[PDB]
Amino acid sequence: MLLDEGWLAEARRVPSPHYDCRPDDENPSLLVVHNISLPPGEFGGPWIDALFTGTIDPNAHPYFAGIAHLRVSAHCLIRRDGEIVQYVPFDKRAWHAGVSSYQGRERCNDFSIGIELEGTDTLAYTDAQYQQLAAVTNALITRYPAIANNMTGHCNIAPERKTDPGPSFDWARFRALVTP
Ligand SMILES: [Zn+2]
Repeated sequence: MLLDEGWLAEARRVPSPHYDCRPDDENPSLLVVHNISLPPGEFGGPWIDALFTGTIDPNAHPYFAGIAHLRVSAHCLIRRDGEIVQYVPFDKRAWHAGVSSYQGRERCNDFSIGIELEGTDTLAYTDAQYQQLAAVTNALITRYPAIANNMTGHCNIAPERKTDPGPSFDWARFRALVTP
């Protein structure tokens, strides 16, 4: 599917304040796969959208207090039913990696795009999510050729800090649907 001025043509647009420029206005070359669930283990709620736009209610759930002090964001979320939500245009810097490193290069926010799958490290992701993530990645690949050769997990760039997307993420099934 197509890209429209840095946005997904087939995604809900949820413009977050949480973003800034990529240095040198560099084109992103890496894809970083994440997972997220709020509160942990639960799906469907409004909390992901809120955390990413800086408006989560610290008090809504015991878990949220901690993350309110956070200022994070991703480019896209793909929900359990496959719904795609976008928060940042791809040309811009979302705040999804944190302290990280790929192939010698730190600060992966700089040169990566970050896509989250609603889910956990130990729960299976859905058929919709596999199809949708593939769609999106094929899109990016058309735009940024280099991403074909650079696709990783948050756990792979922040080892012993992050575990997402976990053993649950079937890299076999995912590559298969990519660069068709
Ligand atoms: Zn992550």
